[PDB]
Amino acid sequence: ADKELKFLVVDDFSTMRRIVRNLLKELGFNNVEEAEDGVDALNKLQAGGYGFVISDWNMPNMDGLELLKTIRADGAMSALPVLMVTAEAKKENIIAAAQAGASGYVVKPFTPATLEEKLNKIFEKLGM
Ligand SMILES: [Mg+2]
Repeated sequence: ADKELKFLVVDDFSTMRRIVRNLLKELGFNNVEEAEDGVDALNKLQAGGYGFVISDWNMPNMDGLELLKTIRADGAMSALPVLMVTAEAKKENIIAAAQAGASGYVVKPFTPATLEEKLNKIFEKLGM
């Protein structure tokens, strides 16, 4: 994928945002911004230019599933890739995420190799 691809990393835990941003740096993606919940995320996305979202599942104000649904219903962002991150895999959340249009779902903490693999599989099915 274009290494200038602009990511938005969404998590209420500033520490995890830092970690994910650094994992992306380790993969050659330097163009990354952060958001602290689903509402903040939408405010940042409105500026345009974003090509990928990585979002935590449980957040106050607007959670990850609601963010995903809002993204998917939007004209401009309808096809914006969204990778959902969760502290623990729950079969019901996986289904809900998939049927709501999630591009993928990963359990944290994850290694750089795992993130790379998730992103690459998403890039490959979307032709990025
Ligand atoms: Mg959280």
